[PDB]
Amino acid sequence: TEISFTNKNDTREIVDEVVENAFSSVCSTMGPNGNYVVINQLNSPKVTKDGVSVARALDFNEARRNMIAKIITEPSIKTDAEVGDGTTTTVFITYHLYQKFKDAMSFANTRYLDTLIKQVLQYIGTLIQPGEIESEMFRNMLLTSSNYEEEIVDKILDIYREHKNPNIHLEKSPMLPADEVKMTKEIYFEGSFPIETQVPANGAYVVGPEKVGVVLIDGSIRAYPTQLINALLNRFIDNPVVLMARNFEPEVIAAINNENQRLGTSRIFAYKVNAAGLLGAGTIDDLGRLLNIGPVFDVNSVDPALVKYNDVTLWLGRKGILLDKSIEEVESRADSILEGLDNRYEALGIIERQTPIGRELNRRIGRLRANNVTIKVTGVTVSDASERWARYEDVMKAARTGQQFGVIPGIGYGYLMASKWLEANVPQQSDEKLEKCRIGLIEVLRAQYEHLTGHDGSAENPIFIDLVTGQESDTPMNVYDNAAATMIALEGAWQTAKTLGKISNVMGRSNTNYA
Amino acid sequence: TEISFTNKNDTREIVDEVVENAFSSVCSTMGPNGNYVVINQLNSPKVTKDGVSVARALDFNEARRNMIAKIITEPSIKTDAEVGDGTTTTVFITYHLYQKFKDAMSFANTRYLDTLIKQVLQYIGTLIQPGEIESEMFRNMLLTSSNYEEEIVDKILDIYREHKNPNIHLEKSPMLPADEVKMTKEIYFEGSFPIETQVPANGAYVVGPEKVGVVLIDGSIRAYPTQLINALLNRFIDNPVVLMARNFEPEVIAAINNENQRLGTSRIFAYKVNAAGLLGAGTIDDLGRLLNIGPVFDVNSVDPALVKYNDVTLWLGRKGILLDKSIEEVESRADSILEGLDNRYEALGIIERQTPIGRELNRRIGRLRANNVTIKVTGVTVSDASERWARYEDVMKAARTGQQFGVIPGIGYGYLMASKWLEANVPQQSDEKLEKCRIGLIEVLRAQYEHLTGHDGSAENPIFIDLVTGQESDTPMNVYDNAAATMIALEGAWQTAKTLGKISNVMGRSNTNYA
Amino acid sequence: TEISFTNKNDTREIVDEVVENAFSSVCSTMGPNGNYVVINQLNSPKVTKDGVSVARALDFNEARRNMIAKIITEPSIKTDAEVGDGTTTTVFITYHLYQKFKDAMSFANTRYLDTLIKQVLQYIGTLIQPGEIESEMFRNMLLTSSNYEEEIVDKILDIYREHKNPNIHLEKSPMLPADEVKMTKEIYFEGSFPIETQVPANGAYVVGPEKVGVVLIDGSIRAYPTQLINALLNRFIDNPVVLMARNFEPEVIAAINNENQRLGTSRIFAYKVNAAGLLGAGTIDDLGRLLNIGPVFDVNSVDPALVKYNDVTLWLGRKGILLDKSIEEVESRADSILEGLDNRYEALGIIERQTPIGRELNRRIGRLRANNVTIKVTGVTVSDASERWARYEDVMKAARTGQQFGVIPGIGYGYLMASKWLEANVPQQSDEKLEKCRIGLIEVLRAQYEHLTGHDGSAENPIFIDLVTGQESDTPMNVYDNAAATMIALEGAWQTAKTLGKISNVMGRSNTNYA
Repeated sequence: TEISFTNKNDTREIVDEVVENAFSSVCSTMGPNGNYVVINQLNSPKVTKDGVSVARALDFNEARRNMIAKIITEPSIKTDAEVGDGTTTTVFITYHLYQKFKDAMSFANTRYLDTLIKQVLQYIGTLIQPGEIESEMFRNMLLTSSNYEEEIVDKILDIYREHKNPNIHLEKSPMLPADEVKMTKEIYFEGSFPIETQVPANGAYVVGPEKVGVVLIDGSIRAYPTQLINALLNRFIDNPVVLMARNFEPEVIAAINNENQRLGTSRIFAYKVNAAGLLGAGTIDDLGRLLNIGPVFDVNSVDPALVKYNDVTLWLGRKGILLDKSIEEVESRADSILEGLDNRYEALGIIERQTPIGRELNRRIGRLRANNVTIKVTGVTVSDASERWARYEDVMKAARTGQQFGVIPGIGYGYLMASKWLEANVPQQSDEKLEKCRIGLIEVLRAQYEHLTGHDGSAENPIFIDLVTGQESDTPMNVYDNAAATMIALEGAWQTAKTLGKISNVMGRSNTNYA
Repeated sequence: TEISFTNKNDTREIVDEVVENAFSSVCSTMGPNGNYVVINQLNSPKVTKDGVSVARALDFNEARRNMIAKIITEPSIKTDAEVGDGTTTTVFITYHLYQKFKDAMSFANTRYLDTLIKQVLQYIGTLIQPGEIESEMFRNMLLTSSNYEEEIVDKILDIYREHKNPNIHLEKSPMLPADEVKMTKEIYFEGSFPIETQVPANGAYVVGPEKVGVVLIDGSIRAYPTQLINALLNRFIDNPVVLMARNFEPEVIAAINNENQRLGTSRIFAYKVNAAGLLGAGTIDDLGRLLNIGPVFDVNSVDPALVKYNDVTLWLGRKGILLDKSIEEVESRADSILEGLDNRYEALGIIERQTPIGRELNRRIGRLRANNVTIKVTGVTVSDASERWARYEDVMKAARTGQQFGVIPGIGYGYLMASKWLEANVPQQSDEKLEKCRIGLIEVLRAQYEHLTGHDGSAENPIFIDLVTGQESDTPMNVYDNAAATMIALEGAWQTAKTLGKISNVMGRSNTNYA
Repeated sequence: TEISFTNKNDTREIVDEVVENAFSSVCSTMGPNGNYVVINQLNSPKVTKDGVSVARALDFNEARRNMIAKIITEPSIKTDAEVGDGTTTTVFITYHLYQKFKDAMSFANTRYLDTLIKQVLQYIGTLIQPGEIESEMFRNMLLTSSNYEEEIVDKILDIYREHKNPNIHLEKSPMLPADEVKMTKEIYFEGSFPIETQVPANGAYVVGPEKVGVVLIDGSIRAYPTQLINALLNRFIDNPVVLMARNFEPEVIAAINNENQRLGTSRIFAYKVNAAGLLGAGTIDDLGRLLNIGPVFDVNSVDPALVKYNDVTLWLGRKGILLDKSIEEVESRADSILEGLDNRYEALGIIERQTPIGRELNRRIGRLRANNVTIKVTGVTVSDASERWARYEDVMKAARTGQQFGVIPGIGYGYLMASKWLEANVPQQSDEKLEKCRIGLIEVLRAQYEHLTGHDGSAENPIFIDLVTGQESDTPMNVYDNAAATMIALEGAWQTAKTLGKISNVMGRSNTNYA
C-alpha cells in the first residue's frame, strides 16, 4: 500500500499530474489581475497574490506526488531567495518546456537546445536596455510589491536617493517607534579571529591601541608560519602582530603554543579574509599602505614568518581602524574609491549581458566603497514586521538589479523580439527533423506574453510578432507601455528553468529506500 | 484523505456553496420575522436572533469549507469592531456582490467596482443627514437591537435625555434590582506601576501632600526620566512629582539606579500616556493643558540634560487633584465649552464627505472632557450579563455614531435613493458592455428592497422606483416609514462588503504548508 | 503478514516482475540519454542517474519481492565495491541472460554455456588495452571533462608522473591560489578503542610512542584470555603494553574492563586489526620487527600475557605511530614496501588478464605503499568549485581504475568483438538443439551495444562494420571513436550476471521462517 517501482506509466502520469496542478496555481495568478490563493496554515487561512509561498506550500499527500513536486518548487523559490521576484515566469515556462516529452536525447535536440538557448541568452543580453534610473523603479514597484506598502518604496528611494550601493543594512524592529535612516561612515569587510588569545579584546574584538604593527601576506604562506624568530622579535613586547591572509591558515593554529606557551609575550594575530574571489590583488590593496596600513603583498609564499622588512608601533594610519568579527576601517582616504571606480566602470562595461564571473570583483568592491546607511522600521506586530521585512527584501534586491544589473523592458518583449531573432537565426531543417520540430517549438517562447494578455483579452500573439509590441511594449488594449519586468530573474531564471524543463521530462521512475 | 488542490471544478462548487449556507444563516434572522437559529453550545442549545454569534459559530466539518468561510465570518465581526451592527447587511450584500463570479479582467468590471462604489461614497457624503435627535434614535431602536430588548436603550435614551454622552463608566453589578445612574466629580484616567517602587502610597494609593510641583516630559524620553536631580531636590522631603512619560523603555531601565539606589528619598510616580491619534491637534491638547497637569512641552530633540529652563511653584490651581489607582481631578476651568464648539465645527464642517478616518474623537476623546456617569445594571450571572453586555456595547456605539457622526434615515432609504443616484449617475450603456452589465448589477442594489419586502409581499421593484421610497419604503402593510438604520455601518461595512465580495469570488485554490 | 508458500508459477511471476522491472529501471539510465531515477529519502527526494544508488534502492514493499530483489542486487553492489562501476551492466545483462528462463531444462547446456562464457571471457582477456601511462589516458582525461580545467585534468597526471599509485583525496576551501599537493607518509589500517582508558589520548586518540612494548596476537583471539594481567603487572610502567588483537574480539572484554581497567592499570591496548588477509599479518610485521611491533606471531591466540616471549620495547625506529579511529603511521623508513610489494608488482604480471584471484588481493596488498595526496579544491564561485569538485571526484576514479584495472575499448567493442569471435565461433558448432538455441542467444551478447545505441539506433548483426566497429572503436554517432570503459566492469559484470542468470530460473519457490 505504498511507493515502490512505478514503471513508467504511473510515473509518467504522475509527472504529467503535478506539472499541471502546480502550473495552474501560478498560471491564473499572473500580473495585474492578480488572482488570490488561500494557503492554510496551522492557524487561520492566509490569502496571497504571488506564487512564492504558493510554491512553498504545494503539498499533496501521496508522497509520490509531493516528492515530485519537491523539485518543481525548489529552484523556482530558490531564484527568489536570490533575487526576490521572478518565480511566476520560471514555474510557467517550465511547463512550456515540459512540452519536450520526446526530445531528451543528449546529442541532437539538446545540443541544439543548449546552443539555441545560448543564442537566446545572447540576443537577450544584446536586447537588454539600461534600466538604471529610479523613476522606472517607480514603475517596477507597481507590481513587485503588488501596490501594498509604498512606504518601503519611499524608504528605498531615500536609500538610493543617497549615493549608489552603500552598506545596505539588515534590521527589523521588535520595538515600536523610530523609523530611522542614518548615513554613516563605515568600510566593513570580513576579517575575524583564529583563536580568542590572538585578540587584544574579548567583548567586541576592537584593537585597543592605534598605530599597530600589521604584517601583510595575502596568499598561501606555505612556510608553516610557526617560525616567528625575528619577525615577532621586532615587535616582541610592542604591539599585536596582525597577519591578514586568504584561507591558508594551516595546522600552525595548533602551533600557537610556540609563541603563547613558549617564548613570546606578543599578541600574534593571523586569520583569513573573505571567500574565493578574484581579489588576490585587491583584498590586500584595500588593507595596506594605499589606505595606510602596510605592504600590498602578492599571492605568494615568499617573505616567511622568520623575519620582516620593518615593523613599527607607528604602523597604522590616523583613521578608524578596529578589528572585529569583520574588520572595520572608517575614513578611507583614496584607494577604496580608486578600486571602486575601477570595478564601477567594470560593472558599467559588462552590465548589458550581465556575465558576473570575471566581474565579481564586485562581490565586495562596490559593496564596500560607498560607506553605510543603517535602516530601522516601525513594527507594531511581529507578523506585519516580518511582512514588511519580506517586502524590504523584495525591494532591496530589485534595487540591486536596477543598479548593478539593470531592468529589462516589457514582459514578453524579450521573448517576442527573440522570436524576431529566431527568424533572424537559422530557421531551416537542421541535422535532425526533431531539431526542426524543436525550432518550431522554440518558436513558442511567446507563450508568456500570450498567457499574460490572455488575462486581459485577447491572447493572439502571432500578429504581435511583427511590429505592434515594441519598444518597452507588450501591448494590451490599455496603454501599450509603462510595464517593465526586471532583468536577471528573467534571464538566469529562464536558463535554470530550461534545465527544469529538460530535467523533469527525463525523469522516469520513483523508488523508496532509506539511502 | 486530506488537503489537495481544488481547481476549478472542485472549487467553484465549494465556494459558490459557502456563501449560501452561510447566506441563509444570517439572511433569515433579519427584520420582524426573526426566524431563529439554534446555535449548539458545549452544553444545551442556545437559540439566537442576532447574527453576531450566528456568524461566529459558522462551522462546517471539512477543513476546506471551514477554511474558506473563515474570511466571510471575519468581516462580519469586523463590522462589530467598526460599530457593532450591520453584520447581516455585510453577509447579504457580499452575496449580492458575489455576482462577480467571472468578471476578473482589469479595466471595466473592476474599476466600476472601485469608482462606482467611490461615487456611492460620494452620495454617502451627500445623502447622510446627520441625525442627532433622539426621536430618530427612537426610530433606530425599533429594529437595531433585532427587536429584543429595550431596557438598556431606555437607559441610554435617559442618558441622552440628560447631559449627552458623558464618561459612561464601565462596571458590572451583582445585584438584581435598582439600576444606578450616578454622577460623580471625576475626570477619569488610570495609573499603575511598571516597577514596584513607582507607586506613592501602599495603603490606599492616595498621595499624602497636595500642591505638587508637577513637571512633565511628554515626548520620547530615552532616559526613562531620571533627570529629576534639581526639580526633585527642590521638593526633596515634601512630595513626589506626579510624572507622565512615554512607552519607550530602553536598556537604561537597569540604570534607573541613578535615582532608585542613589540619593533621593523621593516617592516617584511614572506611567505612560495613550497612543498616537490622527486628530493630533485635539488628542494631545486635551492631555496637556485641558487636564491642567503641568506644562505643554513641544515635540523636538533639542535642549539636552545639561540645563533646563525653569520650574515654577504656582503653575497649578486650587481644584480637585489627587493621585489614586485612577487619578481624580475635578473643576477644570475655562477652555472646555469653547473648545468643544470649535472642535465640533472642525469635525462637522468640511468633512461632510464623511470618511471614517478623520473624525476619531469618538474613540475616547470626550470621555476625558465630560466628567463621569457611573452605571450599575441587573447582573446576577456571568452569562446573561455578558449577553446584555454585548448588546450594551452594540447599542451604545451606534448611539455614539448618532451623537458624533449622525444617523441616516431608514433601511430601504439608503439603497432605493442610492439607486436614484444611479440615475443621477449614468444609467445608460457605459463605455463597455461589461460596464453596462456592472451598472445593471448595481441596479440590483434593490435586492435590499426585495429582501425587506419579501418577508411580507410583494417584491415588485420596477413600479415603486419613483415616488414611494421615503423613508425606508420597502413596502410592508404596516407604516411605510419611521425606522432608521445607522451610518458608519452602511459606509464601512459596505466598503468591506465590496472588498470581500471581491475577494472570495476569484479565490480558487486551497493549499497547505504547516508553519 | 502471510509470507507463505508461493507455488510455483507465482514464483515465476514473482521473479519475472522483479527481473523485468529491475531491468527497465536501469536499462534506460545507461548511455547518453540517461533518464533519471528519483530515489526517495525518508525526507525530500534525491535525483540520481547511476545504477549504484538505484540498485541500493530497488525496494518493493512486499516481503516476497524484497526477497527476490535481494539476489539480483547483491552482485550489483558487490561489483562496485570491487571496483566502482559495473553495476548497471551487471543487472542489465542479467535480464538479457534470463531469456535462458525458457530453457529451464539446462544441465545439458550449462556444462556447455558456463564453459563457453569462460572462453568468451578469455577472448575479452585477449582484447586488452593495458592503459597505465598517460598516452591514451590523456585522451581519457580529455574525454571525461571535455578538457574542463587543465589543473583538474593534468594535475592528477602530474601526481602519477612522480609518485606511484597514491591514495588520492580532495577537499574544499574558498580560496583562489594553487591546489595543495600533500605527499605525506601515512598508511591506512584499522584500530580504535575498546574503552577510552586504553588509549593514551582522547581527542585524536594519538599514541605517544616511546619504549613501546608490544605483545602480538595476529590471529583471531579465541583462547579467551582473562589472564592478560600478569605480564601487564610485570610490565606496568616499563612499557606501554600493546596487545594487538583481531576484529573478532570475544566477550572476554567484559572480563577485561573490570580487570585491567582496575588494579593493574598500565597503558594497555587490546583492540582490532584489519580483515583476514596477508596484510592482516603484514601491516603488523612491516612495522613489526622493522619498526617496533614485533616478530611474526602466527594466526592464533596462543601464549597470553602471563609473560611475553621477549620484552621488545626499545626498538623505536625511524617511524611514527599514531592510534586513531584507525591507527596509522607517519614517515616510516624501513623496507615495509620492499618486503612484499615487489612480489605484488610481479604479481601485477597477471594484469594482462587480471584474474579475480588478485583483483582483491593486489589492491589490498600493494596499494598501501607510500604518500597519499590530499588536496583542496578551488574556484572563484561556490558553484564552479562544486562543479570541478564533483568532476575531479569523477576523474580520480577512472584514473585509479586505469592504474589498477586497465582501460578497454568499451561500449560494445568488447562484446562485439566477442560476438564476432563467436560467429567464426568457439569451434564446436553446436549440434545440440539446446546448445544451438543457446549459441543463438549468446549471439545476444550483442544486446548491450544494441540497446545502448538503440536509445537512438541502430545495431544489427550485418551492421557490425558500419556502426559497431565503424569507425573501429567505441562509436557514438558524432565522431565514431574516442570512448573507453573500464575493463573489470565488462569482465566481472559478465561473470556474476551469469551467476544470476543461472539462479532466478533454477529458482522455484519461496518459503518463510526465522532460521
